[PDB]
Amino acid sequence: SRPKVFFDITIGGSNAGRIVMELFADIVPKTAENFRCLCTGERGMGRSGKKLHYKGSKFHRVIPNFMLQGGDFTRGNGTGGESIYGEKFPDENFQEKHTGPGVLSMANAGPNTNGSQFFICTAKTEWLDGKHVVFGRVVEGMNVVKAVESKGSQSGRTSADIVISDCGQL
Ligand SMILES: [Cl-]
Repeated sequence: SRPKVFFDITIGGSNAGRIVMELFADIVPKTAENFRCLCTGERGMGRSGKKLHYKGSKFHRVIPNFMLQGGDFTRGNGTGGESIYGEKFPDENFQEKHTGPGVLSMANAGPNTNGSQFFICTAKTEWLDGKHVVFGRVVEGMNVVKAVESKGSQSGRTSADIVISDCGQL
């Protein structure tokens, strides 16, 4: 009874595969619900007047041996995004930790500023523990994550556009 959601990814417009994620609704239900709803689009419109939906959004930064950073569906550059609760929402808890590749964690701009931006880790990032809320994990498609990672760079700039071409709940 953890929900599962997915991204179908394109690289330069072409399918790269599917990433399937399990969400820790048992541990961080409010955070999991935000992410689940951003996958389905079911809540409609955000504060921005744009759809609360990851579909069509790009990864703004992809950093080899660190993580993929995405979820800015209003600007695609790491300065936008919003949650189903409004512009920001509180840090629910820090129970789950950044233990390795496949960890799903919320990006933020300090305490209690969760929106829609998220991280998919490609390494163990323990220094983020207690600062970023971990709310799930990749359960299928780490090879897709690796393919995306290879289009990244140290600055995070991608050599081809990395887009969530479709998403939803399974
Ligand atoms: Cl905590």
